[PDB]
Amino acid sequence: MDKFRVQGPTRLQGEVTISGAKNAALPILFAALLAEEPVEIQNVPKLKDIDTTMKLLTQLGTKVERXGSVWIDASNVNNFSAPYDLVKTMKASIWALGPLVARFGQGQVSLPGGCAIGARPVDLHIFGLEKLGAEIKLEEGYVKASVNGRLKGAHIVMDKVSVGATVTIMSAATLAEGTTIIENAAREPEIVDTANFLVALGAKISGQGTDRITIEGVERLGGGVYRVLPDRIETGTFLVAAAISGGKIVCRNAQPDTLDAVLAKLREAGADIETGEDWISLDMHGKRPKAVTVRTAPHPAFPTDMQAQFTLLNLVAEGTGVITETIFENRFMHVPELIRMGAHAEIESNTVICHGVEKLSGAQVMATDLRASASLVLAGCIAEGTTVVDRIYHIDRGYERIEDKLRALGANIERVKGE
Repeated sequence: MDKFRVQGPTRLQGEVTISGAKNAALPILFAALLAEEPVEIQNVPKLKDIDTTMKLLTQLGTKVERXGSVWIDASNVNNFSAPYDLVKTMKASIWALGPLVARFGQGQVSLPGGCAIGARPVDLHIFGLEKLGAEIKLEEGYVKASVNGRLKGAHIVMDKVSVGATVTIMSAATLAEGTTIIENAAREPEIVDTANFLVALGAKISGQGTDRITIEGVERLGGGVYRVLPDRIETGTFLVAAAISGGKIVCRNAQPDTLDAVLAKLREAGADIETGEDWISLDMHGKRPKAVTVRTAPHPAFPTDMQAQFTLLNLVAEGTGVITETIFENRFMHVPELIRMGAHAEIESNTVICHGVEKLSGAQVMATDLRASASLVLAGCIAEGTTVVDRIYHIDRGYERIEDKLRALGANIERVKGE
């Protein structure tokens, strides 16, 4: 089982090129199921999920290939079924649903173990599709979707903000007859990205980024070239990497505007931040971060995906800072790990009271959450001694060559195979 053996402390500084957001690449990849013409999705990170999606797309009759881009030709999609073996490791698979039913009047996606599709009293995906006119069936380990003719625009009010379902409904509504208005729409930069992708295909979408998305269905989507937006969480991870190490870092291929809350938080922590059109610079001026108050909340508020990183920040910051989760109330597995590294924290309800210490200590740590895991690698970078982060395949899944990235930042990191 791969592990990251990090030797600290090392100042993390220099430059990093931010990869495209898997979180945007994914829905865009599925959205490409709508395209009748070739589509080139640029800036797609090389991550397992992308491969799994490619494999899934191909299974559907999609002609797929990749490098920095993923080339998609969904012109001939003929199979409307995402099979078990193809979706088993990837929840994102539900994304094949809306496009399939929207474009082909039918679609189905396997529901492997752990798959909570349809488990909610109101499954947003199902709900939105249903609102669009699709008949949703939960049968034979499958979520099945069918619509006689085309989907119909609908005024859809999402009972909860759902990135996943927002993508599904927005995507599907692009081919629906009429106007679809999604209320309480997820505001994630990834939603905006997917919508913009769609628009590039000829879809009519407005409001992306706001709580209200309005899609004017079109008969067909063509193709085009679309560049996946920068990974805001990777960016944030890198910014934090410098913030917690007295470093100066320039994030290339970044999109500052997806990170308002995070950058503001960083300034609070004492970071000297500058931003350009495609870059973010973070300079600690060799300074230890100042403890900050963090409260995760739906985008554009502080992202829970940055939560562990900021916990780490607080953990080596000056002063006591509180990390509060309003999204994943128990998303604190990194804490006991960090405590083994000398961090001082109390997990109280949905919060972590962080007592910043000057220096962490290497330890053998493991967090299954990718952010927590990356946070641990970061901690190892700044910790005294050797830190072994176990199960880093988690990181591998959500970060494109974080090892290479960190190394280029000055980290003493080594991928250790097995033991």
